[PDB]
Amino acid sequence: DAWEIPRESLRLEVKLGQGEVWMGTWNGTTRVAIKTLKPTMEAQVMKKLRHEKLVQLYAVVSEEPIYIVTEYMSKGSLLDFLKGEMGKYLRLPQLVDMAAQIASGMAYVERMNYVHRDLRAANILVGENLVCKVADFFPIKWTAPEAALYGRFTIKSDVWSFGILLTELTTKGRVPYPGMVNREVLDQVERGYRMPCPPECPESLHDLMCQCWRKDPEERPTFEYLQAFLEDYFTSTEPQYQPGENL
Ligand SMILES: C=CC(=O)N1CC[C@H](n2nc(C#Cc3cc(OC)cc(OC)c3)c3c(N)ncnc32)C1
Repeated sequence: DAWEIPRESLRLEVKLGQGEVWMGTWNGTTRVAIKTLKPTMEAQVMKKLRHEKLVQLYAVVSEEPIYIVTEYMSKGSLLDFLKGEMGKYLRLPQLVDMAAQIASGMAYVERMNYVHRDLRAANILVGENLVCKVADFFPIKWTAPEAALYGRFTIKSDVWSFGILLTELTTKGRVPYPGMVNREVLDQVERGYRMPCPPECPESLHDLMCQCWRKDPEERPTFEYLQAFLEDYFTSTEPQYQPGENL
């Protein structure tokens, strides 16, 4: 109830998505993102979870029409950012740094004993200075098989999805498993298949993806390990990295 805000304190300026979400002004002073719920149905979670790489809730209005006020992320979704005009310029150091920020946020989710259940670039927001924050808004291609088949949604299954998100980073937003329909992916991931090394992407990084894609959930690394691994990627793992045409 301390999060409650008067309806007149919000100005909805630019519509962004559609269950809409707007760019707006709160107290005529603050740039904010406003998500609208149409008069379906909440975010007790967002009031507890506070972390540098979790996008923060600012205020709420509880009675229909409901409005969720969160901080503004100037670059939109990471999927849009990677696919858009900035993709051409991102190289591995940039992409690995974003992946470390996401792992960092997810490691906070790991410490809090929460699960995301839907980690992928579409649910990562990007801000100024390549800041990336994980955000909570049929994703078989991103879902760990034991979660997709039996509903075991662990932080372990989120790790599997981080592994897939690393593929989105290194292909600059391309859908994983190119040319495979949903049923084709389920069947082949159980037969042991996994995405190959993306072009120009070091084998050290692809190996990290494979640790994320281990069939045994308890064998995949923690987010604490992933965060640390990516934060020193270019000193401990690829000290010889030389820029390329795309990575
Ligand atoms: C479906 C819309 C969608 O995916 N996007 C991505 C960009 C845009 N969007 N969407 C934003 C959002 C949001 C959001 C709204 C929420 O209300 C529960 C909860 C939540 O968990 C983090 C995130 C957003 C933002 N905060 N700042 C800038 N742009 C934002 C619309």
